[PDB]
Amino acid sequence: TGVSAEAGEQIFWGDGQCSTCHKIGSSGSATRGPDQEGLAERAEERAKELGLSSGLEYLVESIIDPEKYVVEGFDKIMPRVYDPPIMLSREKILAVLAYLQSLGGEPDLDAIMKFKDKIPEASKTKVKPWVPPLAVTAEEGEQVFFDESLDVTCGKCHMVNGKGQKVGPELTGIGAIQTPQYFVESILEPSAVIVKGYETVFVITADGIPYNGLIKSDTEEELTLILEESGSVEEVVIPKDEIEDMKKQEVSIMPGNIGELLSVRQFYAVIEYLRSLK
Ligand code: HEC
Ligand code: HEC
Ligand SMILES: [Ca+2]
Ligand SMILES: [Ca+2]
Ligand SMILES: [Ca+2]
Ligand SMILES: [Ca+2]
Ligand SMILES: [Ca+2]
Repeated sequence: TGVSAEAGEQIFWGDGQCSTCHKIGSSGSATRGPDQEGLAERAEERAKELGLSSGLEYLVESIIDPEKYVVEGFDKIMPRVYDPPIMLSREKILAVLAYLQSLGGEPDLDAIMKFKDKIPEASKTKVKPWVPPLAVTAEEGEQVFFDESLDVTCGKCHMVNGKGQKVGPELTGIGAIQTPQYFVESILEPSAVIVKGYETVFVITADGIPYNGLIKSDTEEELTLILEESGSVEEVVIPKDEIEDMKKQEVSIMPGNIGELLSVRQFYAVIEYLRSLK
């Protein structure tokens, strides 16, 4: 579809998967990444701060090297879309760049095209295929995921296609977005990345009772937290009137000992399951 901003808009809201994480003002509802309304103008500001040549160069860097600069308030969750699974072609990334420049600015197609030699070609990805050291299947991993008899049951906290229970984020479709490496890190190092909105907060009530957990809901009169302990979850409803302090923290309520609770086989099975959630 070429390299125009109109083509980039279809890709951003389509095969580029950008809108599964990024909203744009009132269009879309995703929150894993920042709202991209006015991105073009704050790209100029980032480029100034980071000593880059132009806002566009910052936009390029944000795609080709998402880890190189991490927007305040977010963790290293953005994938390299020219790598699997997304495997976004080079012409499509050039189009997306044109769309990003349109978010509060004007696309500059000549200037975008000079960056073509910096955009990796998806077909030429260097990522090695994922081959687990054991034969496992996604179906086997689905069984593990929802197995209430185990010492950890992903389904107690995650929903997939209407099955499971909501504590952490819904995992439907994450296999089309994320890498096996991200699944490994998510399972064995759960606080390395905290999905936006699923932070733990420390609450102290006026009476001096502590509650530490994630926010399920937040009304004018009630704060409902989900607490975790030894793989179990429980809700507490805290009157807003009685809250003395509330501080966000960097621990995830996802258990930190899953490497002790899953076998090697179960672990690689679950990963095959996540990869399959397209
Ligand atoms: C969820 C897994 C995401 C995907 C899919 C996309 N993005 Fe993303 N992006 C995400 C986060 C959490 C952040 C902030 C952390 C960081 O890496 O800086 C970003 C950031 C950007 C930016 C910079 C925004 C800024 O305010 O400076 C850009 C320009 C950007 N992302 C572009 C972008 C594109 C074009 C995507 C589809 C090809 C895309 N992102 C997907 C999370 C996620
Ligand atoms: C409740 C006590 C949980 C259990 C049991 C499991 N997970 Fe979890 N997970 C939970 C939360 C609150 C979050 C968000 C905060 C964070 O740690 O990032 C997550 C996150 C994930 C992710 C990242 C999702 C994303 O959108 O990027 C993954 C891939 C994930 N969790 C996988 C996973 C697996 C495979 C589990 C069973 C072995 C599992 N989780 C259990 C809370 C809880
Ligand atoms: Ca970045
Ligand atoms: Ca995590
Ligand atoms: Ca009140
Ligand atoms: Ca706890
Ligand atoms: Ca209790």
